[PDB]
Amino acid sequence: EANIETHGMVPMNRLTDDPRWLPAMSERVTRMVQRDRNHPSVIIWSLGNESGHGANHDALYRWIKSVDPSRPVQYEGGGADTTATDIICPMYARVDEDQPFPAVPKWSIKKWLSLPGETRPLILCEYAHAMGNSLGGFAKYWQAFRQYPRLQGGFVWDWVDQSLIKYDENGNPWSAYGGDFGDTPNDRQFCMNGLVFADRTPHPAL
Amino acid sequence: MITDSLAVVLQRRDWENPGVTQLNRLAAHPPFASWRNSEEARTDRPSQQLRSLNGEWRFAWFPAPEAVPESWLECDLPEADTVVVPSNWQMHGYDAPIYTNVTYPITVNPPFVPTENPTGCYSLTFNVDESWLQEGQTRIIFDGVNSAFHLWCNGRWVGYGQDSRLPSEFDLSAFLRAGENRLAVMVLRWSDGSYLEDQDMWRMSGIFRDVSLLHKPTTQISDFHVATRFNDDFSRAVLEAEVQMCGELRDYLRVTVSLWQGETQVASGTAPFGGEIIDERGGYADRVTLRLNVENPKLWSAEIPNLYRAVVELHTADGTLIEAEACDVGFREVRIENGLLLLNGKPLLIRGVNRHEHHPLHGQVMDEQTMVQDILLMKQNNFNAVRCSHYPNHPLWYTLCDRYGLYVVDEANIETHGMVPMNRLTDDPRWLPAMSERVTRMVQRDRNHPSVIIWSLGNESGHGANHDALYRWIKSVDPSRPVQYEGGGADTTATDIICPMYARVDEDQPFPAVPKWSIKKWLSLPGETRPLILCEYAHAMGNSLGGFAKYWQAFRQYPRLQGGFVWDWVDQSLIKYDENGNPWSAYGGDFGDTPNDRQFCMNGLVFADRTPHPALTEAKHQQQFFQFRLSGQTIEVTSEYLFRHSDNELLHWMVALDGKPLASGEVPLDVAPQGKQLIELPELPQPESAGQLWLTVRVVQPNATAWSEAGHISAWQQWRLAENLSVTLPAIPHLTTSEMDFCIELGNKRWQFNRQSGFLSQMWIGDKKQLLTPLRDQFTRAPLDNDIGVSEATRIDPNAWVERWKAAGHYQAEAALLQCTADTLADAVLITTAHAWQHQGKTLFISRKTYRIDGSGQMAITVDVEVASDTPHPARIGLNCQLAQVAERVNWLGLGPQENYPDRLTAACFDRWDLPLSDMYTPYVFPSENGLRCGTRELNYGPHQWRGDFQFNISRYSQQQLMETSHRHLLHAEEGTWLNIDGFHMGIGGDDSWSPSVSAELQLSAGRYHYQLVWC
Amino acid sequence: TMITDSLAVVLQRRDWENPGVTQLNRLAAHPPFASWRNSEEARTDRPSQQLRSLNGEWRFAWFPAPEAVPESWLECDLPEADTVVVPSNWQMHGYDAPIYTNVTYPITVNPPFVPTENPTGCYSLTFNVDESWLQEGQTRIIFDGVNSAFHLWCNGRWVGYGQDSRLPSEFDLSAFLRAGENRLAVMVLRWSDGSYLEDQDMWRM
Ligand SMILES: [Mg+2]
Ligand SMILES: [Mg+2]
Ligand SMILES: [Mg+2]
Ligand SMILES: [Mg+2]
Ligand code: NA
Ligand code: NA
Ligand code: NA
Ligand code: NA
Repeated sequence: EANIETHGMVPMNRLTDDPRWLPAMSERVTRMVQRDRNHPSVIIWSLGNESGHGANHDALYRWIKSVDPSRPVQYEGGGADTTATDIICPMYARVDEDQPFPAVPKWSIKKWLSLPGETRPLILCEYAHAMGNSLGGFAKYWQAFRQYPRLQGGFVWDWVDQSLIKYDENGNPWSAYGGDFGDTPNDRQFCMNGLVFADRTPHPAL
Repeated sequence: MITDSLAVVLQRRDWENPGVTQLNRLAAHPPFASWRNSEEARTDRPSQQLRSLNGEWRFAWFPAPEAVPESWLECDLPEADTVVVPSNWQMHGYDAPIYTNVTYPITVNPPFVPTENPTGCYSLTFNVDESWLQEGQTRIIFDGVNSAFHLWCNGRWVGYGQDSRLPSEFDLSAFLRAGENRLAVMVLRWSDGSYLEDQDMWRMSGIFRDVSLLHKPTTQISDFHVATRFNDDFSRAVLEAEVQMCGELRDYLRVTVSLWQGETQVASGTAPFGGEIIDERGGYADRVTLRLNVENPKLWSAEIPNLYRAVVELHTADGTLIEAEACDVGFREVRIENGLLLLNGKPLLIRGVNRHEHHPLHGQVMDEQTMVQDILLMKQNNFNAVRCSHYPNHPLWYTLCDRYGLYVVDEANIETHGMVPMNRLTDDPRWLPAMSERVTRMVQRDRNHPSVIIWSLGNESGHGANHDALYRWIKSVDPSRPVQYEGGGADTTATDIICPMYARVDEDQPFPAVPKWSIKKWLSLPGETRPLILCEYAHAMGNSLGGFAKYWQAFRQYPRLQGGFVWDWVDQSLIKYDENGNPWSAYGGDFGDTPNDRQFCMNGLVFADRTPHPALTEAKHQQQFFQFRLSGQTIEVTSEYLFRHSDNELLHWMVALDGKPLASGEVPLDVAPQGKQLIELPELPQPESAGQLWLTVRVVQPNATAWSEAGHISAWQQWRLAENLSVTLPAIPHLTTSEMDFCIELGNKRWQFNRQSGFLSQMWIGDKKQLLTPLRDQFTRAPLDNDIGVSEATRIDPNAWVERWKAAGHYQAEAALLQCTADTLADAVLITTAHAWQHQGKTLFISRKTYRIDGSGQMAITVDVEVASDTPHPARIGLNCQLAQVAERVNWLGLGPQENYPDRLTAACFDRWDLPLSDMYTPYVFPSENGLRCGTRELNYGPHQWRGDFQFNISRYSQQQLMETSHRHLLHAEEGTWLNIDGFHMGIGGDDSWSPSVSAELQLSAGRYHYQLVWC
Repeated sequence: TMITDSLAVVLQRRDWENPGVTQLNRLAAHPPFASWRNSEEARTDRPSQQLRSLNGEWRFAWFPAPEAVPESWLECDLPEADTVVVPSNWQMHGYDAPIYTNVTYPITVNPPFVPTENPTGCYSLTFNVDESWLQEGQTRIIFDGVNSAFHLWCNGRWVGYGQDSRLPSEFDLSAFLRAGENRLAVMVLRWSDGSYLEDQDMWRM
């Protein structure tokens, strides 16, 4: 994945639809492709994460397809099925229930496969958010994956908790999350979504 | 202060860095004027907020940027001169302009440029009103600077900027003071951007476009796009207006968009700011989209350029106007459907031409008067489209094309022709930012102009991944126009249109990696579905445009061949002055310029001062919008117009025996677009006198238009009607023979045949001689530019026609007499001669002639010529003599009135023509063979008459002098008048000027030739 | 030549608040290279003597803003600089707090400007170069990752600038190095215009 994410813009594509930011985005994509194109383990290029959909994304998708046609390109931006992706790659789309949001609906993956004119494979870039005591309904995803040929799986969110170690007055270490360092406005325990603890001890959901 | 100094500013060498293409430059936008009154914006009055800085500036030239003294930043140098801006400093003698075609004018080592980098220092001292500095924002706009510059205001460094053909704008609000202000501009001739500006043109520099100051309010319109959508039959249209604002959002702000058709408002819309939901994060708060419904809109096209006026008002809820902008709106839809380029649902036929911005006196500075003259001439010669040759043009050009009706191809300023392998930069991701700037800024500037129908990604830069990226970017941002690009074989993935350069009609050109198929074959290659429009064809170098009619036959026959753009409109010649002060036209190398490409800068259909070449009439004839068919005695007229009825058209017809007119008439034209009208001629006369009858028709526009005067002839055609072969029939000339001459008398005429040479050496009328040079065979012509055909000045070609002719010895062949015999018939004298032209013992041609002098004084000449099959086919077969007389007028019965060649005679008409002797010479800047008239049955010079079926030219310059003289101003008239009469003449070619291009059937490849001439 | 290497000149053009300038004097990207002078060593992937790791002990000093850095840092190590291990995040040594934010940017949103209170980390390393390296060929320094933008000095001379935090930045040091002892100075800025493209849901260090 290229190092591009503009989640905090309003709208999300304010920078990625602006030609003045095209040089910086292009550097971030082209330098990654130049560095990593010889590795056999790399099977898919990704254009970034949560930056809306802008013309810069279409330009960089076409650039990658021109320079390295041996790997498909994916991108979850404005709706996960735009012209800048070879793979429908929704984030947290549910198995059977639709989530109609304006301009970027999250269809159920089964329904998504058969929308008129849609022929691409579907691989979820993020699913089964593993926050704390979680991963309920995982078996439904995997039943769906095995039943449908064009549902080719997904990537769980995510591997390891992002907790940091602090020490008490006795010097006993303890795991800290957002806000425990006095940090400017924070998002508390949402930094811990892992299947394993920060020291790589498994959670039960694993 | 230390960081504003030259030592610091120049240290980073921003002009040798592809990563830095500008510093502190504002975003691109459509043209703004910042009207504070809605009526003024609607009527397009001059705005008081837009102030022109054009005028007198101070200028100083330096050999390198390091040579500039630090005092220039605070006060004007004593040695600075005063010059007019805009201008190129090469047109003032500070350093030489350079004409190079492909090879870069500097050593190829990107991104570095030579240390000897000529530098132009411009300074202007001006005054600013206090109201401008009290509120709002003041920006300076440089429409064009070649090729990179640094900007200082009042001694403080402002910004940098690179691209030479697009505007650069900088915010001056924090730098200006009340009263007197000084700007300092340091302009560099070479930069890393020069590597992307390798176009085939004169290389100049300076502030060559307008400079202005614009004042805007703090809360302002920053951008607006207009888009039009239609229903199936174009009865309903929706005008899509998206407006963007800068400043502070307030709830009381509103945007009004009103559409005006001349004087009446046809639609209007008002809304507060805040767009539709875009994504998970919401929508644009600082944008508003206005939708306007238009009933039965008038559609824009080149034939009928209907325009609306759109006014965008930023105002408060109470009704107080803050700022207004405006643009011309044309309702038209361009799309490719099923392999055809359609405009408003109809397939286009492109009658285009490539046009550089060039003025012989001011170089590359463009003005409104020259642009208007160019547009008028193009429309008067049946062109309906123009290709901006390899860079964006002056902003007024698109407005004029909108108003007068021309389709425009807008090209980004990218050309890397001089790289090896030509895509070295365009396949490199490090150059992607600079190319992207050059494309995206042009699209942002020009996307609202209805005349722009196609985007182009540049010219001759190979094919790289950067091209694919930018193609996709344009398709994403502006899907209303197709994108084309020729580089890398003309049919790559970065083009919607197959756009080859100089592809031939029927002959393939198989180059290894980028073959040039014939266009007909190209259309049907497996898997190919796109339309084909040639971006360059029919190279118009000098005496050229042979074979043009073949291109236009192909265009009309094949639906997916939708036309092309001729190369090119105007010669790129510059004016120099001799020691007497007489101006003359100069081309490459005439300024001492570093390696140059000589006369290849002159490929125009018109001279640099906009005087037409003869090829322009051939172009006008082949491109005409009415086509004619004759099936006795009915003329069928077919309109090639797509949208307009023939309401300003009158058909004149005439029948002549020699002209000598016999009958004529007038019929109004009433034909629908792509329709047909049958015109029944009245009973045509049937004279019993011998001769060929000719029917000529012409379409005349009786009413003046915005681009033409009353009586303009737009189309014509001619046919042969009926022939009556002459079946009728007509003192004894005295022959005196001496060992040196055969001499014949008849009354007061005498002919002298030199027995040693075997040629007619002298003719007498009374006691006055008629010849300065004997009458002899001629097999050569002064080589045309197509004959020389050597693109680069250093790349010699042994396959060029002139090289083959030289190597075979055609220009040095010596005539050897084989026979010279005289006999006295019952009523005539018969002279028989034979000659052989030989080169190092090889016989090239053999000529056998009979001269028959009868009792009526006429000399009948019969010529039979044999050409060796292994020699290159000769340029001409004919006769040549220098006449003693110099007469004032030339009168002939044949094709005319203009110069025409066997390759280029479809526009000439058979009639009786009379012209001054000066009109019989076409003054091409590089002298060559010129002024031929084909299909001639009779020629009248002063006392003489020649009759037969021949081609002739007649002038004061011999073929040898034209061959040996490199500039037209160095030609000197000879003592008498040179006459060439040819039985046969080779074609001129013109598909390109760097390879042989004369089709096989216009070559003199027959083994034997015969022609007959009567001299009375 | 010295005036243009100074902090005043180098920092005057605020390259970290400019989306048009993402690097200065940075070399082209390429797949990983080791420059083996023996084919067997390359085949068996032995350590190469031409690739030298500078990881270890560096001198570090924290500043609240880039303007607060004294000009003496460019020629000699500051008395108040500590010794830290590299690679490392300076938030894991107590110099300033790490910030965890999911969506909302950690700075005020106004692309491309960043706050004037821009925490700055000054790294310096004193090292030695073999004469054979400086006799021929080309010597480059490779920064696998720097968060989030930095200016580079070698022996008091300004070398270059780089932004993207997750990809390597390489600079040619052939013209800047001398025989024997050499000093590198790296000024690392926490926020830059590139931070606007790095709004991932993770700890900001
Ligand atoms: Mg530059
Ligand atoms: Mg070229
Ligand atoms: Mg920057
Ligand atoms: Mg996110
Ligand atoms: Na499956
Ligand atoms: Na999270
Ligand atoms: Na056609
Ligand atoms: Na040319």
